[PDB]
Amino acid sequence: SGAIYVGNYRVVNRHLATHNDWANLVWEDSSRDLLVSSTTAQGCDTIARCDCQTGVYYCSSRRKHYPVSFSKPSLIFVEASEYYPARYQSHLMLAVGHSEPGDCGGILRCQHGVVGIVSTGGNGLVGFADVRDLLWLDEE
Ligand SMILES: CSc1ccccc1CC(=O)N1CCC[C@@H]1c1cnc[nH]1
Ligand SMILES: [Zn+2]
Repeated sequence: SGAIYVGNYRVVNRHLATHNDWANLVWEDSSRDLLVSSTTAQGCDTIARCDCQTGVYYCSSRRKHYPVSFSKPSLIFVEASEYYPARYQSHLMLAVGHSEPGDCGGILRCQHGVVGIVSTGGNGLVGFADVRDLLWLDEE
């Protein structure tokens, strides 16, 4: 579990969104596994606006933050789960790192701020849904 709190927005994995998220929806995209809802309080996270390929992510199944090198956001074939069958996930970046079921949400950050959140993985991989192209998170 986990979310990004920027301005009056809450960014979560679409598959973990609650009823309150759907009842206060701003934007959602199933191909990216992202959903954004509105919040009453202002958040403290800052979004990175950059093309970094090195950063640090939080792994809840190890209670640890790990430094990683990650790929540029791309369209990659991901296999099935209980929440999704097998499909092209867009705007996804991959790194070598431990992940297991439950870690979806954890933040990936670079020197500029938040880059994205944990979405997929396995086999010593961990994927992350990028949010650096969502410029509107910085305003209104
Ligand atoms: C870090 S998640 C993970 C890590 C190691 C192994 C398996 C997972 C589960 C997983 O990938 N899930 C469950 C919802 C999203 C994603 C998914 C993508 N497309 C279908 N399933
Ligand atoms: Zn950066």
